[PDB]
Amino acid sequence: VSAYLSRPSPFDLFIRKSPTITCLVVDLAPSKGTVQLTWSRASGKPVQHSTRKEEKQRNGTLTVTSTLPVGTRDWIEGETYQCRVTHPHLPRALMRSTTKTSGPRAAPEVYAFATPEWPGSRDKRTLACLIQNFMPEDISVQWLHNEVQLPDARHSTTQPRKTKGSGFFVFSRLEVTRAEWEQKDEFICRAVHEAASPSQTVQRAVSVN
Amino acid sequence: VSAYLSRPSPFDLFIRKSPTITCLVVDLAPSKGTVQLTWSRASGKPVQHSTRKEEKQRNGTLTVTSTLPVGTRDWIEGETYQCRVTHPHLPRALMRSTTKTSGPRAAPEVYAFATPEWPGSRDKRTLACLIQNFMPEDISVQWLHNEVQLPDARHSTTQPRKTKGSGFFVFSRLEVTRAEWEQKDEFICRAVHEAASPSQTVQRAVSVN
Ligand SMILES: *[C@@H]1O[C@H](CO)[C@@H](O[C@@H]2O[C@H](CO)[C@@H](O[C@@H]3O[C@H](CO[C@H]4O[C@H](CO)[C@@H](O)[C@H](O)[C@@H]4O)[C@@H](O)[C@H](O[C@H]4O[C@H](CO)[C@@H](O)[C@H](O)[C@@H]4O)[C@@H]3O)[C@H](O)[C@H]2NC(C)=O)[C@H](O)[C@H]1NC(C)=O
Repeated sequence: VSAYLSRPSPFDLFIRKSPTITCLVVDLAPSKGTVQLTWSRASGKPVQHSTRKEEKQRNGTLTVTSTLPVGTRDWIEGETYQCRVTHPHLPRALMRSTTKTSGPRAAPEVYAFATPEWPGSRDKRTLACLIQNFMPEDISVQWLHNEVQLPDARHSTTQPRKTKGSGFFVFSRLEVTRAEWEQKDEFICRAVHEAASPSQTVQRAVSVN
Repeated sequence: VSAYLSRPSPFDLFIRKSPTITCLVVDLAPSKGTVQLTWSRASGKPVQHSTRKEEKQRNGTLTVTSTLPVGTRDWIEGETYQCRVTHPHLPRALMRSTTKTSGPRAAPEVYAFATPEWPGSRDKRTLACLIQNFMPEDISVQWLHNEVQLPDARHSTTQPRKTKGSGFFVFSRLEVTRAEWEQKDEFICRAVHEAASPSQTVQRAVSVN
């Protein structure tokens, strides 16, 4: 049995301003309807109501996820949140905690590129975005077309990796359609990161032609 | 304790024609004793001598790997190699096997890009390479300068992620210096892959300019 606790996404924390964290306990093969999941704050102040979601996955094991909304100011000023997991056949209850990452800050460089045409793909292009030299590693990426955000399912972002320096990079990939670039040939890759000043966004336009 | 058996790198398999497979055992509680990694072939034929290697990691974990050279024809013609792990305090002996993945094939698309100058730091640029729409996921990516291959640690390549199509993609980042592009302003990203005819190889250059 293993447990994971995430931090809020920069997007939710800075753009939507409704940050949440998620406690994920995995690999709970056997059943005894009572995998207790308890939230609290390191300061002792009260936590909000959380949602619960337990799903049998077809690898023989059970997954349970609980999401807790947190205060925007509370998280930025450095509160630490904690998820204690009590299982029925537990030896000891398992504790996980989360807080904003410490260390130096550094704004991401953003660069946006369009691929050329490949044989057998006249009506689509791939756009890629390189976002690099940021710290800490938490970052969201959003793509915009017609001054609106495209659904997130439409792009994929790689996991943060260390650069040869002390900063991190991710790449983001987004396939687009002729209908889109012809209607408006400008796509914006926008990084959301706390060190980006002000407004926590740095962004870059690219066009297909 | 968790064990992993990797397939040979395409580079080693198709270009150098000396493929190897690696049994990776990660032991998170280093007990006294000797972990045993023992190799065999499903056919029962002889296996070559292997290299064993151990290192206590910074976070207390023991890491044992064993690397076994394999025949090129044997691998290509679908031989199955098996790694048997024996821990001192093992309940059961762990087993892992690996074999050629034989689903559908599709060549990779390669696209190479160079960032413009970031204000201030002009003694460096970042080169990126997108390799996409390939299957299966097995791929070797390398960078070249003066028709000569640079050291692996110079680049960072992401893990095969699924495209929206059926294929996989990977990004690769290489920072270069101004000394390098002034010596010769041409860097090649080369992808080695099972399905990249005519020579298992496709590559694309890019210039800093
Ligand atoms: C039985 O089958 C189940 C699912 O059916 C498998 O469950 C998965 O198990 C893995 C590994 O335990 C889980 O992966 C973990 O995800 C964590 C974060 O969530 C991910 O997904 C959310 C999307 O909502 C993203 O926000 C986030 O970025 C992640 O993509 C990670 O934090 C964990 O990573 C940590 O440990 C890994 C090592 O595993 C490090 O490399 C990481 O850097 C980090 O330290 C981890 O990746 C996965 O979430 C589970 N799936 C689901 C659907 O919940 C069982 O593993 C499987 N059991 C067996 C034995 O095969």
